[PDB]
Amino acid sequence: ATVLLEVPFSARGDRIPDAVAELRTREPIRKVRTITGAEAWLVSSYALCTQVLEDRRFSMKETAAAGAPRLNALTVPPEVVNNMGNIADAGLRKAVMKAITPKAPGLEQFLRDTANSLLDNLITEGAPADLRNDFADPLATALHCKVLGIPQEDGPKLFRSLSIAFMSSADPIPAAKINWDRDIEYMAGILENPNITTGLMGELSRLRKDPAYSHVSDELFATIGVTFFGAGVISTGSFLTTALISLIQRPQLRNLLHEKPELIPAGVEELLRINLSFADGLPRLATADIQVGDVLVRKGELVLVLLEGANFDPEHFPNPGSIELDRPNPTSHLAFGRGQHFCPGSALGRRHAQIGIEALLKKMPGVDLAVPIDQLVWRTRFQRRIPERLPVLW
Ligand code: HEM
Ligand SMILES: Nc1n[nH]c(-c2ccc(O)cc2O)c1-c1ccc(O)cc1
Ligand SMILES: Nc1n[nH]c(-c2ccc(O)cc2O)c1-c1ccc(O)cc1
Repeated sequence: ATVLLEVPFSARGDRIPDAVAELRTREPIRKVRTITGAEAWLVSSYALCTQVLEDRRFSMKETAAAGAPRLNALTVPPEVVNNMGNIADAGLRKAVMKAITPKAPGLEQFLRDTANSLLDNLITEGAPADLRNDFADPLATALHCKVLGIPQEDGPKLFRSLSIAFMSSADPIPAAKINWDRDIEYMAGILENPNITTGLMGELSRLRKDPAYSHVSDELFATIGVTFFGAGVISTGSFLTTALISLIQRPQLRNLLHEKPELIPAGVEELLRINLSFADGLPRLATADIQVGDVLVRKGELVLVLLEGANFDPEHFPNPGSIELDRPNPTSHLAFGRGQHFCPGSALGRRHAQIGIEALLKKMPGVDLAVPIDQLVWRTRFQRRIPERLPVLW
């Protein structure tokens, strides 16, 4: 005898476990146990994944209900699991979206300049360099301080909350509350700071004083700042880092994108498709009894949407493990989710990767890992898959 299959299978972000393809072929929805001891339904085919994500009766918000089967412990207040809902209800969705587009004036040039500066600093210091801690993460942090309108010097201290805030823990985390409360107090100060007049925080600070938003809570405005900084920085930093590993281990691609950088957007889209950055399925709570494949999911049950299950499905993406720049369905992957909760930062995330990769390939065309790949240390019990260091030479 053995215990029910447990998730996640592996914290390694450089290879997909063979088990995923066996699950998808034999039982594309099947029961698993999460780190809390709860049972869940693990969905691993493209067809089923999309079904769940496009059916709002599979609820994000209700994942936070008391007594529900849980993937992990909350690290935020329960109302924040409905953060986009709350933003929408307060009439802030359009404003938020306008603030976090990469099309803002000078923002792409800021990204380019910062990428180049970080890489020049590595080149000056000499190999080996750490491309996570000294490239991808500072580039993500700088980008988000600019997007928010907050001082660049405040980036590092906000960033130091993230190794805890994005944990995927069986139990509540005392440090996550200490850092949340501190970060909310910082964003509440920024809304009262007259020097802050640009970016998402400058726009929220104006809307706060506009009569049409007078009944929006000060808690919501501060929470938008904290959440969009942390979600953006973790997601862009982790995605770039793991895409950089995928590129380093494909020199033929690395060399084609060096030689024809116009193919960088198509390459980033494929890097998005194969990316293993999300460590867990996306959770949803069934709010009705709903047939999914061969399983009738019951009201109150937890469903986990495995992005890599969808994104490696050979029925949808033939030769799924290959990076193919000419696919007919290139953006139809689920790297940014699907449906009501589709990533609001998708365009920003794509541009951060594109510019980071362009900059790196121009400055370090001979980039390679400086350790054998098996020596990378994968962060455990986290909402992302990430190596703790990414040592490279060039
Ligand atoms: C490559 C970069 C990124 C990836 C791969 C990514 C991926 C995702 C995915 C998969 C979801 C859907 C979660 C779900 O349905 O349960 C999502 C949601 C979210 N993303 Fe991103 N994201 C990235 C960048 C960003 C950026 C740059 C921001 C903000 C500056 C951001 C903010 C958020 C927020 C706030 C949500 C929650 C939306 C909701 O609840 O409706 N993301 N992201
Ligand atoms: N899923 C999450 N885990 N941790 C967070 C989070 C974000 C910022 C932060 O400072 C603390 C966090 O716990 C989130 C979060 C939750 C909702 C949201 O719209 C964006 C991010
Ligand atoms: N308001 C709630 N408090 N706790 C729950 C809950 C959720 C899932 C479960 O399996 C058991 C519960 O009591 C709910 C809830 C919320 C929505 C729903 O469709 C079913 C139950």
